[PDB]
Amino acid sequence: SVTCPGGQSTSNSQCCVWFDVLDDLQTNFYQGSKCESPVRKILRIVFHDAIGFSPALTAAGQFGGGGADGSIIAHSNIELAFPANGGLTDTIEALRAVGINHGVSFGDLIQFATAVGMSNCPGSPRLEFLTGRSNSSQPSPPSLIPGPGNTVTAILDRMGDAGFSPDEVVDLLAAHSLASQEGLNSAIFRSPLDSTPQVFDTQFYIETLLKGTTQPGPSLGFAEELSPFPGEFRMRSDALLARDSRTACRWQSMTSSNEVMGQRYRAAMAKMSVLGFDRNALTDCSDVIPSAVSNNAAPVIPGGLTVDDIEVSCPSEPFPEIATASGPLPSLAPAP
Ligand code: HEM
Ligand SMILES: *[C@@H]1O[C@H](CO)[C@@H](O[C@@H]2O[C@H](CO)[C@@H](O)[C@H](O)[C@H]2NC(C)=O)[C@H](O)[C@H]1NC(C)=O
Ligand SMILES: [C-]#N
Ligand SMILES: [Ca+2]
Ligand SMILES: [Ca+2]
Repeated sequence: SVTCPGGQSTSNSQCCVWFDVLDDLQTNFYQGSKCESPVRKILRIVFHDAIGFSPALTAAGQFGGGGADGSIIAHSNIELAFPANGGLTDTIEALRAVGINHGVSFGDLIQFATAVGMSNCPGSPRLEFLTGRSNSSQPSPPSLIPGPGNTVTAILDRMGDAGFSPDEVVDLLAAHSLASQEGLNSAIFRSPLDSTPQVFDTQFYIETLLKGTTQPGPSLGFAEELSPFPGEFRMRSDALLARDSRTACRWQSMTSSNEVMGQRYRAAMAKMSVLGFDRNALTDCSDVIPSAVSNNAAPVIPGGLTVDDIEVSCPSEPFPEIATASGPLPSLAPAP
């Protein structure tokens, strides 16, 4: 039955080329299956590629975007001039060469490199992987990517038009548990957004809820807020979504269980991966994606801070009992 040339077993013949681009990506792009900047840049790329999809523009007679079509690569010349797409050129070129070398569509390649990159980071779920997205695309319309200075109403409207409920917006943001910034405050290049930029865990939701106390760099960058300890960066949209009444209870529910956060994120990502497509027209090659090593650490409020330091914002659910750590306040090293 379907055995690929390397001897692995798969559900369908269309999955066999993906074992070759898996080896190439792990050896080259990911520098030996690491969870470092290439993974974090691909997570920004999959979001910026898939979110260029607007039913409302379609409704007004305009081209609304093809969704998860690989247009950020095929039309990088126009899409990388967009405000939200800075610091992506080097990663886009590396992906372009891999797609051209293996003959796979750009939209599929981005979805595949996201599932593979996440499997290198401890604690990650196994993301679904579908193949078959057409390689033909048109440039994404401008202004469809949420920005860090946007209000929560603006973010929810944009994300809602794409098809996500407020809960799913919070779920999608679990990707900032493997994140840093490079272009908002370049004076503190690669300052992490949570204390474990290499572990897919709940720390991001916990730490954005702590009182902003520290300015991590010499001045404040675009859309920068005070953070809870040296080296951590906090952006305004994350601070505001953590505290807004429309998203606060879902944000709070993501703090205590890595297992719940991961299933929620996996479901929201599978929805995002087929924006602009019919998933029933695609082939499932999820079995090509390897398992990530498990994360054995429990959620904690870092460095001696307690529940008295988190600004509880969900009025109906008491904040979950999370462990405390005995120590001085941490100072975070740049994300690798
Ligand atoms: C809801 C709106 C969101 C906003 C406003 C937002 C905004 C940003 C900004 C401004 C940065 C810093 C980039 C830099 O200066 O280098 C960032 C980083 C990042 N974002 Fe988002 N983000 C959002 C949602 C998401 C989603 C849904 C994902 C993907 C599933 C994502 C994944 C990442 C990752 C992994 C990084 C880190 C990149 C790195 O370390 O180089 N973001 N985001
Ligand atoms: C997907 O479409 C893109 C064009 O949008 C193709 O990319 C070009 O590929 C040729 C070689 O085949 C390169 O010399 C060009 O530089 C590429 N252009 C861009 C903008 O990347 C790509 O080959 C197509 N892939 C498949 C499998 O059809
Ligand atoms: C994140 N963009
Ligand atoms: Ca796109
Ligand atoms: Ca983390």
